[PDB]
Amino acid sequence: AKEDTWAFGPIGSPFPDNPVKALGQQNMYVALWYKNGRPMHGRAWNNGGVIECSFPYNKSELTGVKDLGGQIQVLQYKGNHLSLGYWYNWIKYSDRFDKMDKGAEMLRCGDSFPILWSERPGGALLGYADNKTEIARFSHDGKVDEVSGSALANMLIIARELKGGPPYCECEECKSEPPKPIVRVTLNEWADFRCGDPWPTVGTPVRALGRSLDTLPGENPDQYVALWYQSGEPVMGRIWNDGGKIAACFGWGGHEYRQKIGSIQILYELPEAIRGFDYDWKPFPEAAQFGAKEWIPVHVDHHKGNISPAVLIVDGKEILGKADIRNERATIGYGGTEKVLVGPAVHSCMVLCRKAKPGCTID
Ligand SMILES: [Zn+2]
Repeated sequence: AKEDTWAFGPIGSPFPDNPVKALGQQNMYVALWYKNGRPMHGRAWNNGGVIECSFPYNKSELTGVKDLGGQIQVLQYKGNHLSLGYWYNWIKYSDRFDKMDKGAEMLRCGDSFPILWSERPGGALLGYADNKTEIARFSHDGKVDEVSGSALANMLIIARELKGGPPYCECEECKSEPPKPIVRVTLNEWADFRCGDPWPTVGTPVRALGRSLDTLPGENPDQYVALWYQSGEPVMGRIWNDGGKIAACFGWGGHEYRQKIGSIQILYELPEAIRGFDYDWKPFPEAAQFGAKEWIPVHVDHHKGNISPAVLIVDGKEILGKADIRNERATIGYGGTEKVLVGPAVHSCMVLCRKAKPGCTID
């Protein structure tokens, strides 16, 4: 087995290839920093296409290049278990002994290991636990939490699994193995890429309306769903394949963003056999009936409004951008600005929704 890769993470620049997310979290990645040779884990996130991060130290939250220096590291998982000898599995902290006895190795750097407080009211936080003191620390809001004892039991830590592949692996060895019962996937699959990277080969991006658009002047007819962040706010927008390279456009804060976009997340449609839901684009009034829990808009949640992918009709043309269904607003980046629709004007939007398969439950 290769050792873990902690990839180079210059603060204020885009993420490295294949960063490892905190399980289940939209914009939270496993991160590592050192002070005087001593490792500690923390968290990184995307803001405006680049790395921001937070670590607990000296009972303070350190976030700056001035607190931290110019670079941290972000856990990377590039390749698969055939070339690496391991895959990462998130387990309950209380299960670590059983897991180690079955042959798993716990991810660690010195005495520090990542720990995810998944069920924390108001949102998960990723922090670190100290092997010697068994205290977990989490940095946020300029403060540090410290938690120990039984409150750790259901928090999640990373195990390296040294045998086989992960549950949905499609490498030739896993493909040839005798099938095992799976839970179908109920989380939307989002892949990390930087704008200007080569077009994705590892999955199937989700195309506006499932077809070429009759779109606006200067836009590519084949537009696909992507997520970016501005000031901690989720922004859905569009990517297209520009000469083999990812190109993107987002609208937010009254502006259009078409360059220096950096790190984005691309939505993938999983293989039908492993997914617990199907996608389709639905008229806004149908999409708004999410309460029935039949077709539910794809959404990333934020306190200012939850944001969904949406094709708008502008000047009689179709164009991929974003909508807040509950607040009846929808926008695109276009023409050097953010074009905004509200109220009844959003009812013509087509919203990306998903519907749970029988036996499955989604939100
Ligand atoms: Zn495999």
